[PDB]
Amino acid sequence: MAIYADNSYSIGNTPLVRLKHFGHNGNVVVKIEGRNPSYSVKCRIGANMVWQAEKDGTLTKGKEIVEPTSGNTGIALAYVAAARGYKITLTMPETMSIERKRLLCGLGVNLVLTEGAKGMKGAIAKAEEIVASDPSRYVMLKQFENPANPQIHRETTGPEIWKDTDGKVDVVVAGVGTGGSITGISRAIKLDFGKQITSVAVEPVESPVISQTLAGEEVKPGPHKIQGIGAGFIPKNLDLSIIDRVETVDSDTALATARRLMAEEGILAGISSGAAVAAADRLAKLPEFADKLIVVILPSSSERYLS
Amino acid sequence: MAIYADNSYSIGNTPLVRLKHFGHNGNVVVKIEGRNPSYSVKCRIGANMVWQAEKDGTLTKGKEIVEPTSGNTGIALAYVAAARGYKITLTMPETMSIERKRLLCGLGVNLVLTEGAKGMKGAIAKAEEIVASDPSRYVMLKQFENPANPQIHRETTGPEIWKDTDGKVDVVVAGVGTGGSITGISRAIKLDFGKQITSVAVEPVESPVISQTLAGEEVKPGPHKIQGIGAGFIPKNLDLSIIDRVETVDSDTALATARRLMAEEGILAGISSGAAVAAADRLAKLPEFADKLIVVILPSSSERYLS
Repeated sequence: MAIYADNSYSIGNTPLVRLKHFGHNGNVVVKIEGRNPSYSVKCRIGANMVWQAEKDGTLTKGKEIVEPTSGNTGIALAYVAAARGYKITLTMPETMSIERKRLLCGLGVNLVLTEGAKGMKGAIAKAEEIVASDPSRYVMLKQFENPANPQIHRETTGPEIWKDTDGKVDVVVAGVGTGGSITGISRAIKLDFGKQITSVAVEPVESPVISQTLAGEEVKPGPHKIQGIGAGFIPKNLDLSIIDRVETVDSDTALATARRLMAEEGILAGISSGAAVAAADRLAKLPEFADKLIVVILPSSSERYLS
Repeated sequence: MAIYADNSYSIGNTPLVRLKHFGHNGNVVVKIEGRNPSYSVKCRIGANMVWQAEKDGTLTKGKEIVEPTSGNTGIALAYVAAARGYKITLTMPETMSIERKRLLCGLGVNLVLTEGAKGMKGAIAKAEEIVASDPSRYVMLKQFENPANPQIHRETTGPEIWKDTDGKVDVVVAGVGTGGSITGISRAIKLDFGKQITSVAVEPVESPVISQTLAGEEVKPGPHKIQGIGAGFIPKNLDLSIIDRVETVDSDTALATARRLMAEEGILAGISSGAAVAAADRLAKLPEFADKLIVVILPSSSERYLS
């Protein structure tokens, strides 16, 4: 049959490509979630959070979705909302890019601009204000804590890795934003397939809150350029129990790495993709991981060389 | 196994999505070549033209690729060249967008800027000049006439349509730039699978050179905004013998249609996608095509709502 009823259903079955200038004897393979509706991993959780809300009764015909993300999740939710016919409001700082404004508005989003000076705090507060005004009408899917986030990764992303590696995957390397990808993928491979792999979270050296937490050191978030990761706290959808190792990468190296993916491998991937690869490459060049297959999530694609 | 040796190999197996606000009782299904390396159909011919040149001996290690396209084919060739380790020169008018300049340079292209005032004529002439200077060194793959163009479409795109429609496809609708997609797809379904479908070329009303030619009318190309199609002549890779029908669409409607794909279906597709859909919708709403499955190629994706 092989026909999809709407674009939300077309998520996943992402590539898997072997790198020739990273790792050791091609030990590093990279996913390419860029190959998705909306061109990011977030298409997966955008789909499943909506689907789950439907099954659960929390989202019905007539209720409206409100979230404050103006990142890849917004575009995911925007596409899904268009595909499934829901009104969405997204709240943004007024100082967000016209490109993203135009894109979200083009997708049929009711865009609500908040005070530049209040930043993301402003947008989040206003989203909660809107919901408070009529809860029976508005639904916020809360990506940092919604279980349907890691669940989609356990049911799709993880099995796809297992399947396309003939169960040979030894290591999974994934930057943490909401923590959903690493969490769901790890549960799939470790619990459902029963292979005791090494799960590796990646985070900015500028904001190493996972490493600080685990080291029992003071948590000290910080500014960084690795868009998509390093939220500055531990999300509820990051399952600390399934993480084996945490690697930090700096913004500069992440940027250089993303450039090399493009110029040396011909893969057009976002800064966070560069962060994850830089981390994977470092472990791939330890003798202990010489005979091991390392799979790296490239969360997004870049429509613009960060140059 | 399911691991790719480089990004050139990962082409194709594109979606297939059913539209809810076009056609009649979901008779229109849309491909989504946007789901490709470089985010366009051109990834297919970028891959195969290089591969074929390798097999044929025309492209070896050390020879360099030169083409004048600064459109989707360039990005395809740029990605393939990066993935396979070839030098590429692309010639462009000096007045091309910084975004595309930055993107191509980011992919490792040797970018050669030609006189704004000479336009595409300038860039094409300069590419030929470069080849003339050392033929033993430079290879121009010539997308309008290179057989490896429609060949890839016959071996992949076409079979994918056949396969994902359980052989139920009745009509194929495709805008013509080089003519490769319509040609290769039609040969596959008509000659290899033996189903006598209706093959429909689409072209701008502003530059209806296929329709003028077939009507024995004077060929009169013209300016238009439907980026990717209506080259203003009959390419050698457009096989007139496999075309059943030619539909014209205007730039305005193409633009409106691409907007509706985004807002009503949640599919982010280029202006040419809008052109092809507008044409498909019109035929889909004839009683004669009421019980027929119409498959439309969406050649590209748009990173920017044309708004």
